Amino acid sequence: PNDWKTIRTNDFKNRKRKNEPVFCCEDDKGNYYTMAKYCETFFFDLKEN
RNA sequence: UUGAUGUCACGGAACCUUUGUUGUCUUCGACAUGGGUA
Repeated sequence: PNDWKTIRTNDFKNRKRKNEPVFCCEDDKGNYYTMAKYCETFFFDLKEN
């Protein structure tokens, strides 16, 4: 995909437990892309003291 | 812009002295990546 925001989960590394999502993909050349990230980080409770 | 019976100024070489020098093998292997799980 051209947009990183449009990348969605396509598979699971451990299909038994429905965990560890993986987005398998391929490009024009002989390259295979495996992603093991599906959650970002949310910062909260900012401290000014 | 001179002064007058007296100007060798063609009477005088910008001349003389200082090294772009010194130092460097066109060489070559370990990663890259950030979480995910609970």
